[PDB]
Amino acid sequence: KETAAAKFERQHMDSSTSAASSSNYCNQMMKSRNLTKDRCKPVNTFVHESLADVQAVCSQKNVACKNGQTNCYQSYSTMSITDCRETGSSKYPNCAYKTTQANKHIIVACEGNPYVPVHFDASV
Repeated sequence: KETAAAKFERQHMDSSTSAASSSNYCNQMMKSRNLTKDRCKPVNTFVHESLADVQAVCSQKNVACKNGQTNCYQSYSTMSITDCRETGSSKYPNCAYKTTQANKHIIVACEGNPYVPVHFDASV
């Protein structure tokens, strides 16, 4: 089955662009990454950084996750991200999203050996 680490890459990483380039970014990416196959995922964030820089967050500032777990880490630097949020016209299978650009610190949960991101917790 797909590993948690691979699922994080598929759901959250987009090293191929520096920022969202149009209002359609989320619509296209949510579909292409298979995030709308079974239902419209309501929210998602994409990170426009190298994979190595995001993996490195697991060695940065340890913080509590939103749900209280203690395997979360906050990046020391801000990163280029895109927030995708379902719009009012979204209706499966025609899932529709608003694209918002941001530059924020990321918080991820890490697991494993090698110890890598498996969950995107928040941006701050």
